[PDB]
Amino acid sequence: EGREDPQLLVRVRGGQLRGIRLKAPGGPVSAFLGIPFAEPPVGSRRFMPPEPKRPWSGVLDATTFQNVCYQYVDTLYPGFEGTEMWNPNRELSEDCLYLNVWTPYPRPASPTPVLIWIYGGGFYSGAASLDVYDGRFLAQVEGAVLVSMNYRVGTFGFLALPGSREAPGNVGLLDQRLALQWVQENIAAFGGDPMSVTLFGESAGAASVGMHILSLPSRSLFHRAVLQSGTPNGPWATVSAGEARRRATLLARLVGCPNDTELIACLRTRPAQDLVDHEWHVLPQESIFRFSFVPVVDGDFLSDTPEALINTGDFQDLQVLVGVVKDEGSYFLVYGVPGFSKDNESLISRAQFLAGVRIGVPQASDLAAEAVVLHYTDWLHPEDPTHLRDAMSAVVGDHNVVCPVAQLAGRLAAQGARVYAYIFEHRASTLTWPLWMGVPHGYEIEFIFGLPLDPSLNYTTEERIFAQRLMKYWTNFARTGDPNDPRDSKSPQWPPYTTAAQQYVSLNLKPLEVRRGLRAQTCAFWNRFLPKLLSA
Amino acid sequence: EDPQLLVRVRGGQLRGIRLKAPGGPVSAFLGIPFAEPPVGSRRFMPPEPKRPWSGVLDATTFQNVCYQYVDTLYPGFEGTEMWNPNRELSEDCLYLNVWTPYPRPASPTPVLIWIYGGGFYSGAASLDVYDGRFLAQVEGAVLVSMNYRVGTFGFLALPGSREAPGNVGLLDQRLALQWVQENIAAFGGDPMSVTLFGESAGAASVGMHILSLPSRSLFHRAVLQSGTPNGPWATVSAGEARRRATLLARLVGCNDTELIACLRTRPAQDLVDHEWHVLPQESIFRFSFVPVVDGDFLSDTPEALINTGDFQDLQVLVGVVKDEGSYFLVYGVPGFSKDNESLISRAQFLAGVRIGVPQASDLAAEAVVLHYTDWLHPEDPTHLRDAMSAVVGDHNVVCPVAQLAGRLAAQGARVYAYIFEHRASTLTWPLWMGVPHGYEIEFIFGLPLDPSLNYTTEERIFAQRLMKYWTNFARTGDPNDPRDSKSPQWPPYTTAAQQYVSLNLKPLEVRRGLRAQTCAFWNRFLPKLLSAT
Ligand SMILES: *[C@@H]1O[C@H](CO)[C@@H](O)[C@H](O)[C@H]1NC(C)=O
Ligand SMILES: *[C@@H]1O[C@H](CO)[C@@H](O)[C@H](O)[C@H]1NC(C)=O
Repeated sequence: EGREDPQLLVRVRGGQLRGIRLKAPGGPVSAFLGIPFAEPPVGSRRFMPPEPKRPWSGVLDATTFQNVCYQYVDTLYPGFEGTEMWNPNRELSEDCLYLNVWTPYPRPASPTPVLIWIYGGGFYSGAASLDVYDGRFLAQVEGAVLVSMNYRVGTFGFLALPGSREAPGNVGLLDQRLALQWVQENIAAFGGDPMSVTLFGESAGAASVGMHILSLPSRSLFHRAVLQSGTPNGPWATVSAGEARRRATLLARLVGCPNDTELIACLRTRPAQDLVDHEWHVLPQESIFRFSFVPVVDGDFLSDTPEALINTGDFQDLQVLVGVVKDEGSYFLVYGVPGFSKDNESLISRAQFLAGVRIGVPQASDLAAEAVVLHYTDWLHPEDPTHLRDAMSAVVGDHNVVCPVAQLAGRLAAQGARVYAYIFEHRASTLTWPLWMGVPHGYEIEFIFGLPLDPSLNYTTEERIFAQRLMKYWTNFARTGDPNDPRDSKSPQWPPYTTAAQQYVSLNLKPLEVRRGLRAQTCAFWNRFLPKLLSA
Repeated sequence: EDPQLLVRVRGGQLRGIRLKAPGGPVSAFLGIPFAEPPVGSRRFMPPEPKRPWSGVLDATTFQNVCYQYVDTLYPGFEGTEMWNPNRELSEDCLYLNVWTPYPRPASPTPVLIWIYGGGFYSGAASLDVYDGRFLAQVEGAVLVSMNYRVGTFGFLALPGSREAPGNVGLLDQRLALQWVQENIAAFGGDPMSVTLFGESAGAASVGMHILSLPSRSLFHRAVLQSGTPNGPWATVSAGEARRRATLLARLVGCNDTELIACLRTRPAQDLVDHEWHVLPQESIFRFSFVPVVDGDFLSDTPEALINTGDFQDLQVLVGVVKDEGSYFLVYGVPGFSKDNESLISRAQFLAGVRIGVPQASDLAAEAVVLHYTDWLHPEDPTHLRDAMSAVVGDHNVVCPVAQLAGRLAAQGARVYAYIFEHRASTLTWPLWMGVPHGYEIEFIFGLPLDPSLNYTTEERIFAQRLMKYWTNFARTGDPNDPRDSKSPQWPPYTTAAQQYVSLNLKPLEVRRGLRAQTCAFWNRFLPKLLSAT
């Protein structure tokens, strides 16, 4: 060293780092990108729990995003911004366990609350390096220290032969936990406060955050949690040991690998792409919003089902922010339900609605399905194509996200957690998905990370103010366990969600509005009746 | 003597009586026999036509009420007593009543025929709320009402037997309708324009006549107030009728011929003493002896008949009151009383549902509770009380009515539908009951026009409007006035638009969908559920 920027040089447990000075609209920030936090999970380590990164020598360059974890790449709409913004933006590799850090420039004087982002992508995809996850705005405007980590996805992350030593399951979550430990040990070197760590994540990332809440070894590695449109409970976030063993065994067959040791050994000789090419082929039914390789109820990371754990856990010491977007279901319809397309209005028939329900509620017997159809039919207009379209969207959204969220918020509150709840209702003026899809899941993220503050992205002035509000809510919550601004009582307040009053707020361009009951009547159907109905 | 009061019918001559109506006199012919007394060995048997009589038969007075259970829950309370027999009880009760304007109509006048309710176990055509003088004087209508056998005397059935074939109470009704065809012209009535209207069990009877071919040549239009032939209480199967009858016989000390012989030796009150004891479950809004699917009067179940019937050239007026269910809760459901607010616990709500839906499995009862619970206020006493009322009224009346309305409309009938929402200022039931079942009748019969009954001026005006709808419907099959050119019009109920109107003090308001989401639950989902169990 000698001529370099002295303010970009930092040591962590494994060695010296060189970061980069990024420009944000309001000033510079410090970024440390591609920090390895584990031994590369390759070769004989595929499917294995991660091991801490062995110290390196010299100054590791941390100025560029590293490899993204090997994964399926979406090709439904080739060249379309709405899909490609989620696609991997670095080389695919099994050597992918790296994390990223953004901090104020210069680094903060006093220790600073830390935000840790966990991406979604259905546990089969995702990357911490995507543009929508750019931590530079939160770091500059709110002074936050922001960490995001890559974690293994798909088979590499979640293929399990439960009980085995060579593929114990949930290693993708163990990747996440290793990164949380990394933060505890090392974040102070960046000016971050290890005694104030908030997890936040969207979709499968949100479910992941929920896993960490429910798994005892993770509990001492964070203090607060934000869950955006996802939950550890619900029909897609976990599988039984039995089902995971079935899926892993089937996948092995599909790639030529017919004792768990011998089988896993043969899978470890397969090229990564061969696994990805067959991953989607092991699902039990024709479905949407179901993923082949996800966290497994192993009796270890997860001592029991998330449902049982949220129903009996003690959460007196927890502060949780949760919420949903207005149209959780619309996105998935074009990926599997006949009649739906992003290029037309997707007006479907009654027949297509019934068929859609069987695909969107794949575990339902004929009776349960009919119950769903009867509940969601508008009997004043049972054949109106526009209603059926919107009803299909509501079915998929309610079943997979809104009602699992409503359940989680309710159980957490009842058991001593401080819960704050929202529904996000603003549609980005820059959205490229059609208008009928409303506010699809994933499209609040860019507002929470403050992308509209970047002039070049052509958001509205109103959207830039809105984005600032949201960043202020999230970082206030990070700091205090309370999204409300202390030095501001004039603005309307965000009350805690309680079982008695079930209050939550609308997040849009208009000031905070307090509402009661998260789809209360409908979620009673999904969360109380349907389980009893499927028991017959 | 007054020649306006002297009439010759096929059986001989009658003397009626001139009655005072607020706006003028009417001719009343009360207590006209239309059958041989169904006594002794005629008990449980089909009625026979009345034999000719000599001289002038005095028809200036109401005849006896059919032998029936008499309610004693609230002794001396108007809200219950107003439904109790106001004449002596007798198995000798097959008489009918006729009101005409005074003088007798110059031209043949549409006839309205009232069939009372009473759960098929009670009722009488002589009740003050069924007084026909108002419709006769004001709308110039000819009004007929008959007594028909109720309880065991009218509906005890051993299916396939000669001496208790079932449904004889409905045959009583049919004989009266036949009598009207043969005789009503002598009163200035038009036999080619006969409208049946009835309430609750009466409405369900009207419905039966719609579904029974021999009845169809005896009327042209129908009004069904808060009752239907379909639904869970109006009919029993042949197997269940047989069961209840043999249980009753065992309870009073008795092959079919001998069984029914011994029953016929039993004093009337002995049968009534036990009739409420043959029900298969602890229930409310369920009745021991009701019409039976005999494969004769009813060739098949009402549902099967409404599903396949052809109903063109039929016009129907159907409706419900705002709170069909509130009445019955005080008769069975714990926690409910007319003497307090009846604010129930959640546990009491679950208990009430098993009573109010006695046929429901555990799963089905759970579905009902989950559907009617207000999950924003799941434990609020006021909500649970009002939900209990709703469960009972929806299950037994509102959703059966919606099903009938939809089936008739789909299969060619002209249907008009209403909900009645005005609560009488004179009502003596507590406020929480709202507008209970039965309390639209006084308005339709035009009782508020009687100054001494202390109704309000607005209620008088209202009564007049209802009398117009009903008689316009009798005249034409369409409740709308052909002369009035002022909106809003009462549109026909259809399966597509599902339009109905609200009957209250405000002008007609058109609404779409009769509790359509909730009735889909009852009419479409539950039967798949109780089936799979
Ligand atoms: C929309 O387009 C898709 C394929 O392009 C098609 O399957 C679907 O039927 C269309 N829907 C409508 C309402 O046109
Ligand atoms: C923003 O709008 C300008 C209009 O001149 C256009 O040139 C630019 O490409 C747009 N950028 C984005 C990211 O949409």
